[PDB]
Amino acid sequence: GVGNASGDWHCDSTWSEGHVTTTSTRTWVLPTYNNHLYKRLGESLQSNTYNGFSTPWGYFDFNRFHCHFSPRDWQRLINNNWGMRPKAMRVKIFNIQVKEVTTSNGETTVANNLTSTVQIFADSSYELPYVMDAGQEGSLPPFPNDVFMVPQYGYCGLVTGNTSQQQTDRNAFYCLEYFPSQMLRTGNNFEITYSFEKVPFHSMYAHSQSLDRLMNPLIDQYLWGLQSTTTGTTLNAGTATTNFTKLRPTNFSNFKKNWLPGPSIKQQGFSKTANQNYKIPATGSDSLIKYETHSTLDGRWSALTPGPPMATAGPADSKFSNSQLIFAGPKQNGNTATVPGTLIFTSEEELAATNATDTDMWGNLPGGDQSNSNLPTVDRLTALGAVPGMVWQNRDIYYQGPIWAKIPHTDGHFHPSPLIGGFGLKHPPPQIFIKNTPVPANPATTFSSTPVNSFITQYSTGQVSVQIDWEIQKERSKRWNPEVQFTSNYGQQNSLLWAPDAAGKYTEPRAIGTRYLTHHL
Amino acid sequence: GVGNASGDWHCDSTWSEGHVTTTSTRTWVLPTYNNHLYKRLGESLQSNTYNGFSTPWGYFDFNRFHCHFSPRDWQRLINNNWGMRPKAMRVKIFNIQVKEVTTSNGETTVANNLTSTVQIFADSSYELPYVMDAGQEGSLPPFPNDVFMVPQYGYCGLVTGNTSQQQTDRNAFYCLEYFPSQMLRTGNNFEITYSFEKVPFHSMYAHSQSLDRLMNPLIDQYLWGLQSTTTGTTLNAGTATTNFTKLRPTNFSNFKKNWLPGPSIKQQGFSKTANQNYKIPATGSDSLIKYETHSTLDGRWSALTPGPPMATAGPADSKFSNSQLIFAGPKQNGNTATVPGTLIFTSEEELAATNATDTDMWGNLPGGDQSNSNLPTVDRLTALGAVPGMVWQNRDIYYQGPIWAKIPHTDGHFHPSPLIGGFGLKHPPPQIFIKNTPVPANPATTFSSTPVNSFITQYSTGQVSVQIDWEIQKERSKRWNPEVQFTSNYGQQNSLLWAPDAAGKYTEPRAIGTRYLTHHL
Amino acid sequence: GVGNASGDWHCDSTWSEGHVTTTSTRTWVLPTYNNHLYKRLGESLQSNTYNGFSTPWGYFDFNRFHCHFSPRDWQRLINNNWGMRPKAMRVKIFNIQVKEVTTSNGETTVANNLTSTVQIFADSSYELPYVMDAGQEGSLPPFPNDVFMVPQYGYCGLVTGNTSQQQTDRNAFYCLEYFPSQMLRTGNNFEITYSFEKVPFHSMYAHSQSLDRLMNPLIDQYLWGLQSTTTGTTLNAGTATTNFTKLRPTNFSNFKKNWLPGPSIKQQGFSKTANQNYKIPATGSDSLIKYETHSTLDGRWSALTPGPPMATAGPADSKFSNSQLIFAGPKQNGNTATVPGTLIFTSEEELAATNATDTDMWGNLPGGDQSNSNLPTVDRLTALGAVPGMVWQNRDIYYQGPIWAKIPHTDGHFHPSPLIGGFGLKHPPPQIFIKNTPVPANPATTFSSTPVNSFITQYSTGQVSVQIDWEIQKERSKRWNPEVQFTSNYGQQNSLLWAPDAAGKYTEPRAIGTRYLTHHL
Ligand SMILES: [Mg+2]
Ligand SMILES: [Mg+2]
Ligand SMILES: [Mg+2]
Ligand SMILES: [Mg+2]
Ligand SMILES: [Mg+2]
Ligand SMILES: [Mg+2]
Repeated sequence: GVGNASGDWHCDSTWSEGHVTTTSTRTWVLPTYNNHLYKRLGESLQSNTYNGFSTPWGYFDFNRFHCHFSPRDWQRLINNNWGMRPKAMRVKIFNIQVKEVTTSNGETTVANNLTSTVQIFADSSYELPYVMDAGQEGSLPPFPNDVFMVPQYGYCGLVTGNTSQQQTDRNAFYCLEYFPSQMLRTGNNFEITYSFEKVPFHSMYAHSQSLDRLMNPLIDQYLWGLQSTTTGTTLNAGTATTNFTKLRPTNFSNFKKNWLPGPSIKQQGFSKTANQNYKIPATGSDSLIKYETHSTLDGRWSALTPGPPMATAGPADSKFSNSQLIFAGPKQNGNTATVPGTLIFTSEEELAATNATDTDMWGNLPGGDQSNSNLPTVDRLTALGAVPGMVWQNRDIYYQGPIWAKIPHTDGHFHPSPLIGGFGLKHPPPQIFIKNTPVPANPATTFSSTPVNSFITQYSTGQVSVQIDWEIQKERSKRWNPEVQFTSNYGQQNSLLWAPDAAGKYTEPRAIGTRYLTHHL
Repeated sequence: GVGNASGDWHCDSTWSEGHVTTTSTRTWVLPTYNNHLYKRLGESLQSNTYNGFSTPWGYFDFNRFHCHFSPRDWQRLINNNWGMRPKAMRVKIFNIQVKEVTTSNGETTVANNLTSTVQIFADSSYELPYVMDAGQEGSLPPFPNDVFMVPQYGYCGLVTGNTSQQQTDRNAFYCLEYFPSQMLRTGNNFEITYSFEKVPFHSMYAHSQSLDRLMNPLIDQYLWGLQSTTTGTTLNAGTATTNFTKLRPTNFSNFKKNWLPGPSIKQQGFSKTANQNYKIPATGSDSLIKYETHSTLDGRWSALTPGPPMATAGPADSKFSNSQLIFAGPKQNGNTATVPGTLIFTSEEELAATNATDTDMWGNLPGGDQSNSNLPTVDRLTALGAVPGMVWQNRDIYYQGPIWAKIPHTDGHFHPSPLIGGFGLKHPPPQIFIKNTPVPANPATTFSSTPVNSFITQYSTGQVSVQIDWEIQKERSKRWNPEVQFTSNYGQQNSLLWAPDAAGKYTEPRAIGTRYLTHHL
Repeated sequence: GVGNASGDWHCDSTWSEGHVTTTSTRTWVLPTYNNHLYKRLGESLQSNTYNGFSTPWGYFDFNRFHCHFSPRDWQRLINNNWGMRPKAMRVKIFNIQVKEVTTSNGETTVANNLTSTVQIFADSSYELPYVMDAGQEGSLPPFPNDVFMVPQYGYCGLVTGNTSQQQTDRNAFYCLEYFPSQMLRTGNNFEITYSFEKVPFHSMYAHSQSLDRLMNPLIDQYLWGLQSTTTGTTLNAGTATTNFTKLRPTNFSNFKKNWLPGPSIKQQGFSKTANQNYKIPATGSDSLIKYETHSTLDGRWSALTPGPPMATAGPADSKFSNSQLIFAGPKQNGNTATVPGTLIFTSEEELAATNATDTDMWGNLPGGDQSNSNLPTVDRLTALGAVPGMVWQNRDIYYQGPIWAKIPHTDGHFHPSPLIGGFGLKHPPPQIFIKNTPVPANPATTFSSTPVNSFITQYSTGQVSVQIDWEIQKERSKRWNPEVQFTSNYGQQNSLLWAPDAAGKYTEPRAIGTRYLTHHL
């Protein structure tokens, strides 16, 4: 009822053998969006052209690791386990409070509206465009004490061509009121359980072996290969002779191998040092999107980012590329920056053990056929798809990164591991929608068929609990020497990091991946 | 109670074999009508003369197809089925909220009145004048997100003569408080179930055969007929001779037939092009009602419209008549128009397969008896009632048209299919009345027998759910070639049709009938 | 629910054989602390340097005897029992009322917020820094009619060095939202039971025997000892001779004894008479902390106070030291005083029966080896730790003093009896935290990922009950003559002491220990 709480606060984590359960509770605030309306969106902006609808609904997003793990819990996870994956999820929305806002001569006053409801439903059949996996804001804040605003639900429709936002007969419009939903007054609560499909464990380890060094460095191969086609050390000089050799130690680059580095697409490398880059504007015919690796879908350019899993530059190197995820640093509050130091660069350098380098190339190959009179040019293999015998590691997941992505509803897909990182799921955690039910204001006393457009101003607030059961696999290495471990090593600090400062503001100072432990190939 | 919702939101449609259930929930707002009073209505206006009462009650109207079907659901229905009819209905009124309005120096303020009630009863015995089947506004809005105002209940009484509104001893007055009703506070809800009597399936198909072409075009008839009464090709010329002939192919117009086109009454045809019509004023002795086909009841004229089912002009033709239903187009907000393009014209052209044409005539017949010296005039059969051997198709139902009508309580009726379209029912879905119970304002401290006339200003709001079970009959044609199908074919549109626009306004762009599929005779 | 009390008032004490149960109910008021935030604390102040966090949480403190005993009950306890210890505890928090505060042009107005909650949890696993045992304010007021403010929870972190407040990687941050907590609306209550570990009985008696007088004063010892090394009464004079003697009566100071006075550390003695002390400033290089006995931890000075149990000066003597607990007298409202008469001095003079004197020394010992030509200096034993054969009594507990302390979580500890007095417990009564759940104010209608920082002003209030079962051991003395008893002996008083005065203010006029009864060694 009114004077009885419909749920309690729960924010712990229980570790067991092969399992860990996270529990997170936060307070949310839901305003009335679009003034209770559905607005048709759309704008012709060349490669940025889009169309769709903004809805009056809000939705819950739990798609970031820091929503579920405290920094210390993340450390417990990554320093001791080789793998992890989500198993189950339970969500609760309770302690609903609908507030009525009234304006007067001076300030505005808020009051409880005990009879008003909010509507809530989970799109458990995936009938609505899924947007919880687009690397966007709106997830539960990392800090348990923070109160967040429920994000407004909106979706994009089919864009035809690369110049007009105009919709065709294929474009769909989805009305969310057209779905069944629970109506909740201040005493009611909402709950939903979900199970994850079996997904592979994320690999929480860096490789301690290189793909091109899997042989016994003490033994020769029983395989032979061409060593040279002339005597000497000079090109186009010496005596022509087919010099063959048994492949033996210290000539590892020429050993016959069973496996190849995974697929790759060359990205453009930029320096964190301004004057080290070519001057390329943000807009115009020569905008940056042009000089950045990009895919073309229906004439529209889409920057390749982060792109396929590739080895990148170290997080502290002077260079970076679109293959690297960049987060706002602890002192970054705006939405633009000219100083890279205010941002947090992630890195996939551990991938150099099996994956090709993002700003380099997969390799080289002949530009033609050689002969005693023709030396072919050495062509660059800047892009290469799946070839039999290739192996690769997916990119890493981050503490402040996404957890899952919905695998697109298509006939074909190659290695459905979301490129921003995480778990590709056919049936991901369902989107949960919430909306403040409209309450008509004082009506006219004469009938009118015109739809009511006068409403009492309201907003709701409540709590949301999310519990995730995770399956983990402990590292079982036989390595003798100490491993690398994520450790607090900031030294002397005026204000303890990973903690609210003197003013009470909580910020995340660094990006934490999951690859400290190692594993051989 | 107060802090517990008395119902949930439900707006889906479940399709099965031979059945489809629609569920629709909307938010309503009920003001206090007539200031809690019953007012005797009446006005002497010649053929428009009327009398009756306006009541302080409101009522629920679910009598339009778009209240139950989304446009896509309507398409699923009409492209795949030959017939449909309502089977059952369930209505729920819940989440009642009574608001108290108070005025001050500045703006007015609204507040919840937790102890106030609303009264609700269904006229399940049909003791009150039925008005839910008069093609009037007040039904649930087509769009699930729209909030509507509950229409005020009023009824007409017996009009005597064609000049005075004066009532006679036969006139009835109905007091709705004189009925038992449920009283509901914020925690209470109201429910009612209803079953439809067996009614014929509406025919959702156009005929692919003509009534005058039901013969084998390759065979002669064994019947003979008079071919001419003279030799030659000129009238009143040649040699008198009774020329008889066996009725054979390519003389189909003279074949002996078993059936005739249905009854018909000639309507007047008007052009959508202004200068193509005769100038006829709206009022005066020469008003339009005079030149339009009209019936006369007790001296009062009543335009024949839509009138008996007849073949009309195509919806895009330059002409129309009173036989065609006209709806306001998507950009029509006013109540008058001089440009037909802002309106939506429906058509019954598919009826030309069995029904006579509305602006033409049923046929021709002799003005007298012919002889060797007298050629009778060719009289026109502009009106003709039921004749043995006639067959006809009823007019079509529309997405935005009415569903049922109450068959008048009379001794006789011919083919009780409502002329505006739909299902004629003896016992239609009952009218559900709702009213805000009056709450007396501060009384005098001295007794007075005078009826209280000071009330606290109030209004209520809540939700209403309507579920209809429909029986459908799938088309089972042996036709080889593709059928006509209702399809989204608007091409490129700045704003997707059948969807809210950029400002959030939802409008219906076209009228959708149910006759795309075909059936032979 | 709302109109039903969630608990009753209970403030009695039930005495039985070997047991007494105290029950105390008080009304509390909880404001919003830190504006719902966690603030990182810290300040470089040499030996006063500290760092930590203030939390938005409040907590309940029951750690003072006068919270549970009325003065008369304390008298019943101390005049009849030799020992007492806590056995069990039960706490209830009920009749929660959340108030919403609104400001206007004139005065501010308060209103009930029936849907708001408060969060409550007990740190039953001791995962949070324990601060209920630091001799600090915030406990239930001694007077049953007094309404108190719930103290704000804050904790100190590790201080490194003695000059900077800077935190290191070892510093911990604890988020209390990270714990599971009960959420309570106006109808809910919170309860918790606790059992005390077996602890020794506090000794509520003074010794009627001296440690150096445990022999039969009528009998000689069969042990001999050196009486002198010369003839006569003058030092360095007479005839050298080893004079031995059987140890007999009236030479008790030289009797061989089995036990020694307990450990001790010399404290500095100051006069209550200003001009009798040396002039030492509060701050500077020559501050008082310098001339007061102090321990040094990581370079920081910490005054030895109260320090190890030692015999002090009588409570009315002209001198005192840091070994004595000082409370504010009945007329002391400020936080500073120059007149000792406004303060209440406690005393541990009864400890002179077995413990060394605080401002004196444990004893004396030779500064070297003596001979016929060298008389060693008489060195002072100002500090001495545990030596085999030592015995001592702990300091006394007071009516207005602390009950328990948490024994530090360490590998080693010597005699874990808290120095301020009371019971040392490994698992003390758990800290109970309470906080007003934040209620977001009117939000923007456009989504923002920024954490909400606009809240409705609130505060809560309710009742708290605390019941403690105490185990007591009756004195069973064979003493013939009357014992000393704590008695009301204030004589004629304009306003009865231990009672509210004419203005209604309640104050405690004296400190009451527990040592009136006696016991032999
Ligand atoms: Mg987040
Ligand atoms: Mg698909
Ligand atoms: Mg409608
Ligand atoms: Mg009748
Ligand atoms: Mg106290
Ligand atoms: Mg410890």
